[PDB]
Amino acid sequence: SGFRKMAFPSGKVEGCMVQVTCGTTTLNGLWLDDVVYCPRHVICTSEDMLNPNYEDLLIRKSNHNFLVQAGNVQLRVIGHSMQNCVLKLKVDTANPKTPKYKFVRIQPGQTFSVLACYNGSPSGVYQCAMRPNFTIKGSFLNGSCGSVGFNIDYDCVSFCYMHHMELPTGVHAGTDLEGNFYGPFVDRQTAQAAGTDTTITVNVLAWLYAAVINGDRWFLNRFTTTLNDFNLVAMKYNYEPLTQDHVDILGPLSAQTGIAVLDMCASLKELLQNGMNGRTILGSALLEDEFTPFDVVRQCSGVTF
Amino acid sequence: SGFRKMAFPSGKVEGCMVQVTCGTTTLNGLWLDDVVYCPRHVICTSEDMLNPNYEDLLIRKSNHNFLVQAGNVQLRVIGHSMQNCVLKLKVDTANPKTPKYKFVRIQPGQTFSVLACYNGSPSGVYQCAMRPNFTIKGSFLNGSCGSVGFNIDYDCVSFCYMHHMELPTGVHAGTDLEGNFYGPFVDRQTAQAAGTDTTITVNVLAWLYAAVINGDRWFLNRFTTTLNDFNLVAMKYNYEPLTQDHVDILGPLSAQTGIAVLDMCASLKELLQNGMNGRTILGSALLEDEFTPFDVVRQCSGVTF
Ligand SMILES: O=C(Nc1cncc2ccccc12)[C@@H]1CCNc2ccc(Cl)cc21
Ligand SMILES: O=C(Nc1cncc2ccccc12)[C@@H]1CCNc2ccc(Cl)cc21
Ligand SMILES: [Cl-]
Repeated sequence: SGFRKMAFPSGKVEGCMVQVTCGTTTLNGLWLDDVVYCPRHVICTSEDMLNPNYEDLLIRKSNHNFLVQAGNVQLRVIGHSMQNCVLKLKVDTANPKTPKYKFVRIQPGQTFSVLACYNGSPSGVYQCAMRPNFTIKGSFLNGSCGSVGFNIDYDCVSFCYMHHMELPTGVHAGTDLEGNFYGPFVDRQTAQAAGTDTTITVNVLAWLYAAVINGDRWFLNRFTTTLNDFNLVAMKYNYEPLTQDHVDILGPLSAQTGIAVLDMCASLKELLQNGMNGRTILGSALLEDEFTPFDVVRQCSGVTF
Repeated sequence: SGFRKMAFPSGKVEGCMVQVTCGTTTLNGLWLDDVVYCPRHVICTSEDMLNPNYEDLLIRKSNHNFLVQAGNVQLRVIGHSMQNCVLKLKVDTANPKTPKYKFVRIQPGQTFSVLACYNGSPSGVYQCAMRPNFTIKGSFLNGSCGSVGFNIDYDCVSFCYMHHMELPTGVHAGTDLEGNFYGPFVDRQTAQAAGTDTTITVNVLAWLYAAVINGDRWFLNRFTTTLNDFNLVAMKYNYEPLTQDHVDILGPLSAQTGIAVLDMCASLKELLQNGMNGRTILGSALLEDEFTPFDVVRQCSGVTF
């Protein structure tokens, strides 16, 4: 019993975190095989960030301008190139701790673990969701750039996020490991803002199934709804539309609890229209949307890595 | 910016998790140097658990009755002893991945990371607090016994908890790494229940200071309180008494924000009376009590917004 915001074990990623320094800027890098990946803004001064020409700034740097420190060992940079908003530093040593890995680009609503790092040293691990507005509500301070997000699918680390920036509302923006930003953000110190966010409906439903599995049933009711009527309600409350794919994905949880997906939708509709009336669900007074259906099944079945 | 329930990176502990089997019972063990620590109830069947005589059950076991598996390698047990509710299995191989570590017994209110494991394989990491009633609200399924709780301030792992059991309310009980239970619990299937739990007041105050550091002040008021009047009110909401030690511990956060501890106590008193009136504090509609003053200082910026 119990249901916690749980991150994947971070050990496989901790063994890849390094410190990258270019001039006065120090941030984190991800060392996989003989390449260290880091935000390309490591080459910029604060003034360069106002309007950077990354190709021009990079051509002025040599391999020795990049200092890469892995623990108490200085790695030798033997090559450098840029791929979108990521800088790839070829080093003369393959990381002996490189796990089985892939680079995957995730969709909004998908969750991942973040290993927050400073000076190439992991400081903490937490679970995030890619918001529908493509930001993450992370917890990052200055020096955290280059920290990565990941999932583990069997014994393979799927890296999905690299941290680049904090927006004025305190939320975060980053790229996949191919350097493509999530969201309409640019790696420039210019006016940028998170768009209006919405709630990840399929995740709220998954979490309501987790609450039922854990014995919290007060919100269940005799009613059902159609997908069309439920989506009218979802639109009204700034909830993401629920698709037939989401309904299909919730099938296993629906079968385990005996509550049809549209029956759980009728509970959610009632919660949106009336609130919780002083009650909580899994210790929360808000509807939680940062657990996917897969996270719920995984946590309630004890999948190991 | 941001404020998340953050766990320590789990890698140093993942490299210590092993599977311990005695007969038909299998659970997790913690392999540090040449010793594997695990709950002594690994020697019990379900029938033995009503009134087990552990000395009598253990004297009937030899070293080769304990099977310890570390990855795909079977370790050889060369000695065994019981210390309180923990079984210590001496093995013929020192764990090459043994981090710098210590065993620390914590007090209620302290937080720690839990690396939930099954069959010696880590499944997830989450943050917990030792409740005032000496239970933890974990997320554990059958097979999770032997999973451990820890903190990693600096490069030293301080192991503070080993999981033994789940109480009827779905909360969890365990021991320190010397096998002494937290609370009045015993490793026996006898009628046991968690006592009435209370809110960890010093942690709620620490979290309100985190909210102020992160730029929110809506909940502050023009009032102060005496420590005794604060306690008289807080106890009516099932909050733990706030002691002068707690006031002293909140000194650094009080100095950074410029809000006196008793001034923050008055804000907490008002929040208990009014609720949040549709507002949230650090993304929560409830007062959070699983961040200590130390956790807030570690996670938050040293500069108030
Ligand atoms: O956002 C950035 N870094 C940070 C990242 N995360 C949390 C931070 C907290 C506090 C201060 C900085 C933080 C940097 C510096 C500001 N200008 C800027 C512009 C574009 C890009 Cl790609 C990066 C940046
Ligand atoms: O509590 C125990 N195990 C578990 C531990 N954690 C989460 C569980 C979830 C679901 C089922 C079991 C779980 C065991 C078995 C039950 N009786 C018992 C009595 C005393 C002792 Cl020390 C251990 C136990
Ligand atoms: Cl303590």
